[PDB]
Amino acid sequence: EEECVRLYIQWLKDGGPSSGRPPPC
Repeated sequence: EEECVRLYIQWLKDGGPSSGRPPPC
């Protein structure tokens, strides 16, 4: 159950490890 990933992939959608933030999940 990818709960964190959902909040994560959002980070990913932003740019992930190149978005400004570090990952949530």
